[PDB]
Amino acid sequence: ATVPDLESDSFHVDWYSTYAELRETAPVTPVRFLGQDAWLVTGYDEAKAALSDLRLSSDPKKKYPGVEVEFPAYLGFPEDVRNYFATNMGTSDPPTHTRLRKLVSQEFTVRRVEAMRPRVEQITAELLDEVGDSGVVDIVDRFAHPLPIKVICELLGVDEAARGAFGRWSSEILVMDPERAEQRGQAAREVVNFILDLVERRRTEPGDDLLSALISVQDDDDGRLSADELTSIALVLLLAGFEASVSLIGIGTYLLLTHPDQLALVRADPSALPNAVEEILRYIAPPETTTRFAAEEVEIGGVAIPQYSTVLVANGAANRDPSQFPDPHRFDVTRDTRGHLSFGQGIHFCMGRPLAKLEGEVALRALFGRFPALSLGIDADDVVWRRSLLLRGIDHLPVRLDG
Ligand code: HEM
Ligand SMILES: CC[C@H]1OC(=O)[C@H](C)[C@@H](O)[C@H](C)[C@@H](O)[C@@H](C)C[C@@H](C)C(=O)[C@H](C)[C@@H](O)[C@H]1C
Repeated sequence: ATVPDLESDSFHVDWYSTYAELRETAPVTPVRFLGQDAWLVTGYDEAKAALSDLRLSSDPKKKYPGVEVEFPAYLGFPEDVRNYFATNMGTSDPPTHTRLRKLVSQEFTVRRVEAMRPRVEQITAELLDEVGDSGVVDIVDRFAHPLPIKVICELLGVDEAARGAFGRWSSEILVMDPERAEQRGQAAREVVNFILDLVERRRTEPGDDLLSALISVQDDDDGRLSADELTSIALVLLLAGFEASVSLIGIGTYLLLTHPDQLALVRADPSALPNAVEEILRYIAPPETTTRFAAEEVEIGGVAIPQYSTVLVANGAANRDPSQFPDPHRFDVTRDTRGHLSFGQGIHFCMGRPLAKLEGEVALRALFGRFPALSLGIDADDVVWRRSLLLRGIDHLPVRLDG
């Protein structure tokens, strides 16, 4: 037959049309990606079922007989650094996942996030102060990007002389291009080194930050985080703590700008903003694809996925399933967004949801309330989308502030 290769332009040029075509044909279809055979789940029910099925592991460190487990997101990562990226809750299965998440939840709380609101609002104001009030500016470089980074650095205790650097590393890690596999693996080692230093200096000079707190956190029945776990969790909190938020702000800005009717709605009714954020995530999900490994044979949507298969749950395609979201291709800030899979589903549900919504709301509100004449500086069709199934986004978005 003819198997699709996720590396083709069909998955990067009007891709939601390609997911649509695949879905109606087969909601669970075999594909080729990065040289391996995998299974792409495009249907809503099938995707939701797969995330809820624990036979589909999240752990890339598990060893099986005559099997070489290879998650495409670790393309080019040496084993030592791979292990540093994969010893946290998102790369663990129960009961390991259970205690890891339990320990972290004790400190990464809603109270701590809420206590950050005035700071987030303060940082937003400042960045907007610096862009001016006329002409064209790169809203990503000048706003969408710095904001989440400054917020996460304060939450984690990352000081001035450290920030920015990781910015360039993370960019490399976001794309999975076999040609640049060694550069990708190189950037990965850089972040691992940076984190090792961060953690060490934090053990020596403790503060009020989340990292310090996770260092002394302990539970009577679950004990505490080991050095490796602490190091890996710190690493993922830093990276996952800002990247997806950059995508939310930037994609969100592009969408409101391109949907005047929807933007006006938000301007008129600020209470319609929280749901606009949820509709932004549903419309174009940043984590377009999440990976799972079939430890056992699993039947999804009538299809029997062979044991030891790599399954790619297309969260983004699922959010566009007609049977779940009527007229899914219509960006509507007023629609019911309940059930979208952008924050996950099941035991690995997004822990940072509270912070992500806070950032998206505060940021978009400020941006648009500050520049009532804001518009795109390029034709909508010219916007360049990040070519990644791992974390979709816009790296350059020129806007005109005054009009
Ligand atoms: C727009 C924002 C965000 C989106 C779209 C997003 C999306 C997701 C998704 C899809 C998952 C599930 C992964 C899976 O099933 O394998 C997840 C997990 C997670 N997210 Fe978020 N996330 C966002 C922001 C954040 C932030 C701000 C933080 C941290 C401060 C965060 C921390 C995490 C963590 C640690 C997990 C793993 C939880 C677990 O494995 O049990 N996320 N996120
Ligand atoms: C290099 C692979 C890793 O990617 C990243 O850290 C990316 C920079 C993040 O943006 C990812 C995509 C997040 O936004 C969340 C969706 C998932 C995250 C919290 C995980 O737990 C997950 C295991 C993740 O660490 C890996 C996919």
